[PDB]
Amino acid sequence: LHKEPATLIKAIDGDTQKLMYKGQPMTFRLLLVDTPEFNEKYGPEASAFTKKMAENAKKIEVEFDKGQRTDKYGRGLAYIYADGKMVNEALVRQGLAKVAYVYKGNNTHEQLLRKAEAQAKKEKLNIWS
Ligand SMILES: Cc1cn([C@H]2C[C@H](OP(=O)(O)O)[C@@H](COP(=O)(O)O)O2)c(=O)[nH]c1=O
Ligand SMILES: [Ca+2]
Repeated sequence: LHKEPATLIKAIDGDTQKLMYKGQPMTFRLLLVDTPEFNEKYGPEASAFTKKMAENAKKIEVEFDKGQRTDKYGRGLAYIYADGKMVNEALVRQGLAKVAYVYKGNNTHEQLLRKAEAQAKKEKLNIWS
């Protein structure tokens, strides 16, 4: 997989954000994770965590997997990096997302993320508290 450049247009919630990619505005949905909706427990905390990570970053990058690059809603499906650190992994490591939506063909980072989930659950963080 390869990282490609993007810039933040605006935060949306824990697992979606509006980025500019190849010069066009797109909503991205983070691969392999599911944050709570803003109206659910830890939804606000997730939204804040992703908003902070993306807004503080000097460099945002998007990395597509081997499979579908857009979902049925027209959202881009990617791993997103904020100064080289993966947002998807970070959310999971903090107990603010669960590994979820693991579809064959787009699951390159599955075991990285499951290792993070195990550590979050071991620490009883957030969702696992
Ligand atoms: C993460 C992800 C979600 N989806 C679709 C599946 C779910 O469909 P349904 O809308 O029919 O439930 C929805 C969940 O996204 P959200 O968690 O953002 O709601 O997004 C994909 O198709 N591919 C993906 O990789
Ligand atoms: Ca969600």
